[PDB]
Amino acid sequence: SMSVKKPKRDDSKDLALCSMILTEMETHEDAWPFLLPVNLKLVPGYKKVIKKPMDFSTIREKLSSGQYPNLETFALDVRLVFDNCETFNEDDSDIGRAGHNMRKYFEKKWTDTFK
Repeated sequence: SMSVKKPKRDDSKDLALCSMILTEMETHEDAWPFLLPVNLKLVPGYKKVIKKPMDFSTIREKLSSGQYPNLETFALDVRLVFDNCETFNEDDSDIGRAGHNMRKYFEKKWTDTFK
């Protein structure tokens, strides 16, 4: 509360470490469905169904331009990518499996780096 603060957690490396995680996600062999924004002109249903589209290139640009106020808003956009994938894609499809694999991959890097 006013003039009463928990000890300061060192966040000075957070930007660098989120950038490293994001590099690892970008270079994973199963990243291909997620590298660029889904083409809203060419994929029926996507625009109407997926209210907040998100992809790794968009996260990379946000990260590079100071549009993440903290590491939790970064994690929210990464999880949005996988939540959108599960919304639109069957679990037993190449894309559906890719999205589960990538979410698993991310969540391990996230825990190991920050928790």
